[PDB]
Amino acid sequence: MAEIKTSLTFTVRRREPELVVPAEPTPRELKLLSDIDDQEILQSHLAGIQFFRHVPKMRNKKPATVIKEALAKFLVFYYPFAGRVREGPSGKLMVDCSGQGALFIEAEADVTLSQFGDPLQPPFPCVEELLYNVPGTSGIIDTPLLLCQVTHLLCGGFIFAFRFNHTMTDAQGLTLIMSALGEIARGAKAPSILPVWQRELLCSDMTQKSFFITNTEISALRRHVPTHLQKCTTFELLTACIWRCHTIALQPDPKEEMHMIWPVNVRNKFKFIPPLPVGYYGNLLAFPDAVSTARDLCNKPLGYALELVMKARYDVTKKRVGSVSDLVKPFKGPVPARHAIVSDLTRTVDYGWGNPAFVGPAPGLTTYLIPHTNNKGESGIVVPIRLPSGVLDRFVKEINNMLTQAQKN
Repeated sequence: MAEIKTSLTFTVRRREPELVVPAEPTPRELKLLSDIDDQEILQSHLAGIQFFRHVPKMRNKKPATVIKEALAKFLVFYYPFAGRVREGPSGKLMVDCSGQGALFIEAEADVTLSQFGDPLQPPFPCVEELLYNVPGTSGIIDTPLLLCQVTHLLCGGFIFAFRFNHTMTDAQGLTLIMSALGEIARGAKAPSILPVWQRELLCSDMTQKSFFITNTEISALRRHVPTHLQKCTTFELLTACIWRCHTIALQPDPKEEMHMIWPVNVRNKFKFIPPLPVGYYGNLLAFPDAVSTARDLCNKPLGYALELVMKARYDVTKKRVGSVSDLVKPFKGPVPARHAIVSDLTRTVDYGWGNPAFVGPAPGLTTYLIPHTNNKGESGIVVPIRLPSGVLDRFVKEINNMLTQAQKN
C-alpha cells in the first residue's frame, strides 16, 4: 500500500493578523448554541481551503482587500461570527455577540499555483502556513469564531483558507456561508439567503503517514465480503477496514469495547415537521456509533466489522419524518476513549476571480477519506493516518495483509 509524501515547500510571509468587526453596528446580545452544536465531539474547529487562479482583468484589485472588506459587510448579517463563545451557567455554551471581530491574515507565498501540481488535489503542502495558528486561538471558548487567511501568489493567483469554530456551523453551513460572503464580495448588498439563528429549535512520539488506495484494491476488498453486504458505500467499506485494523494494531485487551464514530449530515436526509428555518446554519449532524468487543473485531473477518458499520448507519438514519429534536440528537454520553473517527470527504463560491481551481478542506484515531486521482489515472482514496510508531507500523502491517489477500484471491 502506497505512501503519499508531500513534495513541495515554500516560504510564506504574513502580516500581523487583524480583527475584522462588522462594518455597521450590530445587536449586542447573548445567543444560545443548540444542543447539537454544543456536544463534546463537535467542540473542535472546522477548516477549509480554496485555490484561485490568477485573472488579468482583476489586476487593479488586491484579493485580500476585496475579501477583508467583504468580510466586514458580511459580518453585519452573520454578526455571531464576530462574537466569542463562552460558558453559560450550568454547562451550556453561548455566543457573546459584541462585535469583537473575526481574525484575518494577509499573506504572500514564494510559489505559484502551477508548482502545486496537476491537478490540485489534497493533502496540500505547507497548509499549516497557509492558515496560521496564531497563538492563543485554538481554544473553543474566548477565541475568534472565524479565522481566514488570504495568501497571494507570485503568479497572481491566491489561496483563501478559513477555520470556523465548529460549535457554530458544519461543512454544509460553511457552504451556504461561503457563498454569502462571495455574493457580498461580488457587489451584492445582502446574501441571497438571509441568515437566521434559532438554535432553540434544537434545544431541550507520533508519526504521520498518508496512504493511497487505488480503486483496484477497493475492488478487491469489495469482492472479498459477503454478497449481502457487497452493496455498501466505499466509505463504509474503508471505515470497516480502518476500525478492524486500528483495533488489531492497537493491541488492546480483548474485552475492551471498541467504538467507530462518524459524522452524517441529515440536513437533506430527513423531512422535518416543522420544517427547518430558511437561514438556519446550525450544526445538523447525526453521529452513528458502531460498537464491538475488541476480540470479535480481531477474531472475525472484515464482514463482521462492515456489517456492524452498516447497521450503525441505518440505526441512526432509521426515522425519516419528525421534528428536529426528535430526529436529530447529540452523541449519547461521554465520547469514549477507545473510539475512532472517520470523516467522508468525497461528496461554486466566487469573489470576483471566478470559481476556485480546487475547493476543499484543510488520542484516539481521527482520519479522513480524501478523494485522490493518482499519478497514472487511478481514482482512489487518500487516508492520512497518524498514530504512535508501534501502533502505526502494526496498522500498516495488518491493512497490508488484508490488501494482499483481497486481490490475490
